[PDB]
Amino acid sequence: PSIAISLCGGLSDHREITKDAFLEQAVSYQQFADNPAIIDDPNLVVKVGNKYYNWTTAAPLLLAMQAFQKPLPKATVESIMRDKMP
Amino acid sequence: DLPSIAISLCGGLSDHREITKDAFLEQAVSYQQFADNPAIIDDPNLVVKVGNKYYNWTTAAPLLLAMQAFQKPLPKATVESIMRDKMP
Ligand SMILES: [Cl-]
Ligand SMILES: [Cl-]
Ligand SMILES: [Cl-]
Ligand SMILES: [Cl-]
Ligand SMILES: [Cl-]
Ligand SMILES: [Cl-]
Ligand SMILES: [Cl-]
Ligand SMILES: [Cl-]
Ligand SMILES: [Cl-]
Ligand SMILES: [Cl-]
Ligand SMILES: [Cl-]
Ligand SMILES: [Zn+2]
Ligand SMILES: [Zn+2]
Ligand SMILES: [Zn+2]
Ligand SMILES: [Zn+2]
Ligand SMILES: [Zn+2]
Ligand SMILES: [Zn+2]
Ligand SMILES: [Zn+2]
Ligand SMILES: [Zn+2]
Repeated sequence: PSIAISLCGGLSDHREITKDAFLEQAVSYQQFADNPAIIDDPNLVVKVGNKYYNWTTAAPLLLAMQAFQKPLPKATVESIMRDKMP
Repeated sequence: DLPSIAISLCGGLSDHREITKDAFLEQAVSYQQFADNPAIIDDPNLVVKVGNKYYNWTTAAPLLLAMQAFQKPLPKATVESIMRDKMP
């Protein structure tokens, strides 16, 4: 899946993330390299495919894809979102 | 192109013990183990191997995000600074 990060926010207010708002505050590589603490920003949104996650939800999804070269099961993702999404 | 990642619950980084190949692999986390317990990511004993080096989760997290989101690892000088801030 395509993956990107942005500081648009809106997840904790359960706001729908629009492509336009996401892109207006997308984080570039150099920007993240200059300030890696961005990973802890409350407004950080992670785009994974068509969905938008907070970092706490995206982290296991992402860790699994790189460590095992395949996504987690569908039932696992549902459980992570249930546990971790705002 | 991206470096390989493995995870283990061998621990030892925060006591500054040397991470041995045997200790890492004997307690390596498998796909089904992580799929059954994704909270392992918060386990205090989690060690993340990135290429040749061993990190705790707090250090590995930005490395992992940069690789996935930008499809390239962070610069080496950046990783060194993350280590100073986040390694135990
Ligand atoms: Cl912000
Ligand atoms: Cl379903
Ligand atoms: Cl279902
Ligand atoms: Cl979870
Ligand atoms: Cl949980
Ligand atoms: Cl240990
Ligand atoms: Cl534990
Ligand atoms: Cl445990
Ligand atoms: Cl443990
Ligand atoms: Cl120390
Ligand atoms: Cl210490
Ligand atoms: Zn902020
Ligand atoms: Zn389902
Ligand atoms: Zn959980
Ligand atoms: Zn100890
Ligand atoms: Zn444990
Ligand atoms: Zn250096
Ligand atoms: Zn820092
Ligand atoms: Zn220490």
